[PDB]
Amino acid sequence: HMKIDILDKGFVELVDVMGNDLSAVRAARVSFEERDRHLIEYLMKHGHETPFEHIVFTFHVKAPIFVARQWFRHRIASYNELSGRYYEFYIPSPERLEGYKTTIPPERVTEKISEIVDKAYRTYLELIESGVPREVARIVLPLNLYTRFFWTVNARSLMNFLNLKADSHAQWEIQQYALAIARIFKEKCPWTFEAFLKYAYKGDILKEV
Amino acid sequence: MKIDILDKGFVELVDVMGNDLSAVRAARVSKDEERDRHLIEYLMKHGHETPFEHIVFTFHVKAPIFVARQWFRHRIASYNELSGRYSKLSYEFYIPSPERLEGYKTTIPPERVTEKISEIVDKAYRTYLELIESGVPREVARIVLPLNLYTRFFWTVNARSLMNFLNLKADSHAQWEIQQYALAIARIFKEKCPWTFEAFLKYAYKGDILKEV
Amino acid sequence: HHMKIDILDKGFVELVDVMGNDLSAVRAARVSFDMGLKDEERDRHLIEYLMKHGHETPFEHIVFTFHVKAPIFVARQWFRHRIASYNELSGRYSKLSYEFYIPSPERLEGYKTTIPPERVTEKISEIVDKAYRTYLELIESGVPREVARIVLPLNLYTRFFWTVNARSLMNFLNLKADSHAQWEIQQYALAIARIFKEKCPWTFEAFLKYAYKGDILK
Amino acid sequence: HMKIDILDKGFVELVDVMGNDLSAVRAARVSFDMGLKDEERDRHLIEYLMKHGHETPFEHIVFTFHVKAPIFVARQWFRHRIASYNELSGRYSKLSYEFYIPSPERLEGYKTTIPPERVTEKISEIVDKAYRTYLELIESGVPREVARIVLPLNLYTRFFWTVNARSLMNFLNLKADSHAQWEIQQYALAIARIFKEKCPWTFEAFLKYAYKGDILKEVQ
Ligand SMILES: Cc1cc2c(cc1C)N(C[C@H](O)[C@H](O)[C@H](O)COP(=O)(O)OP(=O)(O)OC[C@H]1O[C@@H](n3cnc4c(N)ncnc43)[C@H](O)[C@@H]1O)c1[nH]c(=O)[nH]c(=O)c1N2
Ligand SMILES: Cc1cc2c(cc1C)N(C[C@H](O)[C@H](O)[C@H](O)COP(=O)(O)OP(=O)(O)OC[C@H]1O[C@@H](n3cnc4c(N)ncnc43)[C@H](O)[C@@H]1O)c1[nH]c(=O)[nH]c(=O)c1N2
Ligand SMILES: Cc1cc2c(cc1C)N(C[C@H](O)[C@H](O)[C@H](O)COP(=O)(O)OP(=O)(O)OC[C@H]1O[C@@H](n3cnc4c(N)ncnc43)[C@H](O)[C@@H]1O)c1[nH]c(=O)[nH]c(=O)c1N2
Ligand SMILES: Cc1cc2c(cc1C)N(C[C@H](O)[C@H](O)[C@H](O)COP(=O)(O)OP(=O)(O)OC[C@H]1O[C@@H](n3cnc4c(N)ncnc43)[C@H](O)[C@@H]1O)c1[nH]c(=O)[nH]c(=O)c1N2
Ligand SMILES: O=c1ccn([C@H]2C[C@H](O)[C@@H](COP(=O)(O)O)O2)c(=O)[nH]1
Ligand SMILES: O=c1ccn([C@H]2C[C@H](O)[C@@H](COP(=O)(O)O)O2)c(=O)[nH]1
Ligand SMILES: O=c1ccn([C@H]2C[C@H](O)[C@@H](COP(=O)(O)O)O2)c(=O)[nH]1
Ligand SMILES: O=c1ccn([C@H]2C[C@H](O)[C@@H](COP(=O)(O)O)O2)c(=O)[nH]1
Repeated sequence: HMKIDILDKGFVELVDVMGNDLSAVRAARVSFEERDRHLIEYLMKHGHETPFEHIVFTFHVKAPIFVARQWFRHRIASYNELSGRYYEFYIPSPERLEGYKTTIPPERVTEKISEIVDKAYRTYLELIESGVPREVARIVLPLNLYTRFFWTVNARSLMNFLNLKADSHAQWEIQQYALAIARIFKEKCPWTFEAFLKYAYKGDILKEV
Repeated sequence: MKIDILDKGFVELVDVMGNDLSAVRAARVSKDEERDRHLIEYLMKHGHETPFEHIVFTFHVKAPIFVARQWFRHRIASYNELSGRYSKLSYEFYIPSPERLEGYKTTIPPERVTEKISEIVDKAYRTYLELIESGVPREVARIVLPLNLYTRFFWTVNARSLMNFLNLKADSHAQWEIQQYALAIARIFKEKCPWTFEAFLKYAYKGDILKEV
Repeated sequence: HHMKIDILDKGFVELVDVMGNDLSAVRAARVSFDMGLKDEERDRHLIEYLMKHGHETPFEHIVFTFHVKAPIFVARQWFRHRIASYNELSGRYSKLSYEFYIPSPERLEGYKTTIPPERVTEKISEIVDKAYRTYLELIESGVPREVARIVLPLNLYTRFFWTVNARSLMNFLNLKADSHAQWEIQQYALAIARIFKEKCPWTFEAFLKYAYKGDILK
Repeated sequence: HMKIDILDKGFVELVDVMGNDLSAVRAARVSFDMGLKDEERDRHLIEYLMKHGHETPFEHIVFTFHVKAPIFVARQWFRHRIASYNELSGRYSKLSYEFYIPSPERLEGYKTTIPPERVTEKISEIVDKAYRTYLELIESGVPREVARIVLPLNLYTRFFWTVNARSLMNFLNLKADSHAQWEIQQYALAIARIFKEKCPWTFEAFLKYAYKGDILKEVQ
């Protein structure tokens, strides 16, 4: 029952979850509450990370392909994505360029991106209408095309994701997705998430937001 | 759901995320029973196995170390095991019963084999306890303990990699001892994912024993 | 070790390094029985034996590094193979060259199309040209590259290194060297198989005969 | 082949290796649409990658080792899943009379109410007994896979290990560390020594910036 909107048309939604902070506690003890919290912080502070592999999430994510390509680099997880063989685009708002000294107003940049999207999309449609197969015609669509996928990932792998994506060195667009993931993660695994931030999280932005 | 295995072993279900429909939701990126089972068979038939990765199990398993070592070779999974260095170890060992060996032509009664194995276990254990009480640390004293010592672990595994495990272990070329664990894993799996299990047996299962049970 | 195969108009697969060979698998399998290498007949026989019974772990000790140039829509299909290592050209950090996969008119064989295949090719070029010049002007106005590149189409060429062991490479071939896979990636898979054949003749023959699931490699 | 003896009958032996320090430089440079530069430039990128946590470029360096080690050691080792293993089988082979017998020096450091050499002989006695029983079981037609269960955890096994440099570093972090059992520390020292020999720059940079363990910053 948890969806977060990201960018102009994207989202992250929680599809399912196995376990909670106690799943990592059982695993670390190999047995089927102030003590439990303490073991959580204890595991986290000593980098005993494998217990956290026994908490698992499945997300449904709508994201632009350029964001998805960074995301899918995370190999310790499962993905199923929408197929372009078998249509909406991320248009940055003007604010995206604030802090940059551009020769053309931020609003004009937005418009040019939006113009290319429009032109590429119409080329695609015309190709399809010509009888060009989809797998060929879609190649003209830009990297800001929205795709969707299911992402299944354990809490350990998700921490690693947060380390590298919830960080000002990461592209701002994916950091937004990472913040949504962290928020869901915090909801479901408050003890682990709190210990993670305190002892093991390597990025900067979840300390600031 | 807990199943006894061998003399002191068990496979116990701790948790599961999803069911056959999780694999359907994922293949479609989004319930109609006949259509959804059909998709299941279609995925399994054409080897499109990633959707089954979105079903996941956690088990708690108690097994002898010679069995755990065969098990732990399956890398696409998560493990937490008892140590070893940090616990005093229980007097628990797999001693095969005479039925394990009847069938084999042996020059001594099957029962005397049981007795011989028991005797050595008992001696190893005594040595261990002696070294323990003498101050030798556990991590050193336990090296005298035989491979039939029972250990316990938590095993977290998705339905795709579990199917791989069943391919390899639910099979008469695998050691009899681990076959028995696989039969219990197959039962829990069938109970939680009947459609995936049936489609697996029908289309992708490479072993021999699961279609006998 | 070095090989290079050109693919599509401007792509390639280049072999950068390799560890091991058919005998690497033979040795690793042999340790099971407390044995090492034997002789050519027996060792070749063993490779086939391993392949027939699906004993795939010994082939993990054969390892390749490729340097691949490919359009993003192909790279995206390729990078779904998780049991492997990648490093790729960055659109955030580098300024991208004008290189796009333009399909030739023949790519449309057996399709009845409304406009001549040549027009499709030229329509694809036009949109590409337009998207690219927009990217350049965004870059020139001080737009960061990571934003500017979002207007670039899926047929932009990217480059990457791919390190992959023989087992995982066989898994790749089963799925990509197959007529249900998109033609463009089938072409890269053919190049991959060709290099694999060259460096591991026995494994490769054995794979084709006993295990390979696709159709295009026959 | 680089082969280093460990414990009383143990060894770690380099079988093969793909790539070198410059393999990581090449992989990293592709991000900036670049290749190799020169000596002092490329060594500095190695340091830079390690200092900032860019680990993936080190995946393109790969090693194969042949390791002989006690089963209690292999069991800890094999927990490292991002690697490839093939091991001697007690199902398919008649096992050799080779067991790890700790030297008396393994025990000083600890107060014991029996002398360390007594500990050493108590271990041998149990090994001898178990091994003789094993042979007797085999001799009676007890199949190997069953007979071997009486053999103690200190039995030597052998395996091939193929592992990339990033995952080798993870291994050094965990096993070349005083918290790991002394026996496996010793293997991890040999591993480190071969690593260092093949990839001197990656290795120095790893010690300087990324290595979490304690012992490799003191054992040469
Ligand atoms: C013709 C055609 C058409 C499509 C697709 C492929 C092909 C060939 N795919 C891709 C497919 O779903 C899959 O993502 C890739 O083929 C990757 O294959 P593996 O997972 O086998 O390789 P990968 O290298 O990921 O795995 C290699 C082997 O490791 C194992 N493995 C690795 N990680 C694992 C894990 N976490 N759990 C369990 N086992 C694991 C598996 O046993 C696998 O055989 C797809 N995808 C999609 O999302 N949507 C689509 O519409 C399509 N369409
Ligand atoms: C001193 C000491 C003491 C102990 C243990 C280790 C050490 C060093 N361990 C072992 C520990 O729990 C762990 O299993 C091993 O260190 C394997 O380590 P990695 O998973 O980091 O390596 P591995 O090669 O398995 O993985 C390496 C890297 O890949 C990632 N990764 C790989 N597979 C993954 C997956 N499926 N999910 C998420 N991320 C994944 C991780 O990010 C990790 O950094 C243990 N174990 C135990 O069970 N009981 C015990 O009592 C002890 N005691
Ligand atoms: C800010 C920023 C900037 C960039 C990049 C990331 C970030 C955050 N990256 C991506 C990076 O190189 C990498 O692909 C992803 O971060 C995935 O990281 P992991 O391998 O940690 O996750 P993944 O989920 O793949 O693995 C998690 C853990 O498992 C282990 N592991 C898994 N598989 C392994 C294997 N085969 N070998 C060894 N260890 C393994 C690692 O120990 C890791 O800690 C990149 N990439 C790029 O190619 N070019 C670029 O220019 C950039 N730029
Ligand atoms: C009857 C019998 C007899 C034996 C053995 C097994 C069985 C069933 N084995 C074990 C066998 O070699 C192997 O270790 C296990 O079957 C684990 O198999 P997977 O690699 O499929 O599981 P795992 O979970 O390791 O892999 C799951 C899937 O992921 C893929 N994958 C994961 N990691 C990969 C990687 N790094 N590279 C490429 N692909 C990867 C594979 O495609 C695989 O299907 C063995 N072993 C041995 O050493 N000596 C022996 O003598 C024997 N004897
Ligand atoms: O042969 C294929 C075809 C698609 N995929 C993957 C790549 C993407 O993550 C999705 C959708 O790819 P598409 O090319 O749009 O059909 O599936 C693949 O891995 N291999
Ligand atoms: O049937 C087998 C035999 C061996 N293995 C693996 C487990 C160990 O790492 C080695 C040796 O196991 P063994 O039970 O000794 O045959 O190979 C296995 O997974 N399955
Ligand atoms: O120091 C250690 C101790 C245990 N492990 C792993 C190996 C086994 O699965 C368990 C228990 O090992 P033990 O040596 O019994 O403490 O944890 C490890 O990787 N490193
Ligand atoms: O910040 C980044 C940059 C690149 N990557 C990965 C994702 C792609 O495979 C390549 C190219 O990414 P790019 O967004 O073009 O910089 O590197 C990433 O994961 N995170």
